[PDB]
Amino acid sequence: ISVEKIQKLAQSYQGDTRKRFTAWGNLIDSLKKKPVKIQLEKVNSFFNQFNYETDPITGASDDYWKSPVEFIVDGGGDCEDFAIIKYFTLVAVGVPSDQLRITYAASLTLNQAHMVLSFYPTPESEPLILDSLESKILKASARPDLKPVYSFNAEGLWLAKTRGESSLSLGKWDALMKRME
Ligand SMILES: [Ca+2]
Repeated sequence: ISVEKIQKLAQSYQGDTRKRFTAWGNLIDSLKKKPVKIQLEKVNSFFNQFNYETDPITGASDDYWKSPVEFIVDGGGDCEDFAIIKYFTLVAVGVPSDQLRITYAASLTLNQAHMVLSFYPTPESEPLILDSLESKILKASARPDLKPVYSFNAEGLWLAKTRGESSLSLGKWDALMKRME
C-alpha cells in the first residue's frame, strides 16, 4: 500500500484515530530502505502496542480476518488480526511478500490454536516468529511452545513440513483482499 494513501486516509478521520493513521504512515516512510532486522523489530513492537482483543466466545480468535485499516480504526484485534497488519506493514516497507507467511500453530503454553507471522530470511531458512504474545523475535526452534500446522500468504498454503512449493491462495485470503480495496 502507499504512505500517500494513508495520508489520504488520515484526513478522513480525527481524534485517537487520525493520528494512529499518521503514526502508521510515518512508520512505513521511516522504515523504507532500512535493514530487515530493524524493520521486523520496529513493526512488531509498533503493533504489539495495540489492543489485544479476545473473542468472548472462543476465548481466542474469531472467524473474521480484520483488514489493516480496520485494525487501525478499531485500535486492535486478535492474534490472527495482529499477524495480518504486521504482514501488510512489512510488505509496504519493502520486505518481499514471499518471505512472509501467516502461520497457524498449536500452542502448548496457551493450550489452544495461535496465529503468528513467520519471516523467512532465505527460502530454506527456519523462520523468525513475530508473535503478538511474545516481544522476543525468535527462531522456530527457539519456539518449542509452537507447533505449526499450516501457513499461508498471497501466494499459497503450506501444510506444516511442506518445504518449498505451495501445498495447493485460500478463498478467505481473496475475500480479505477484496475487502481491502
Ligand atoms: Ca480476527
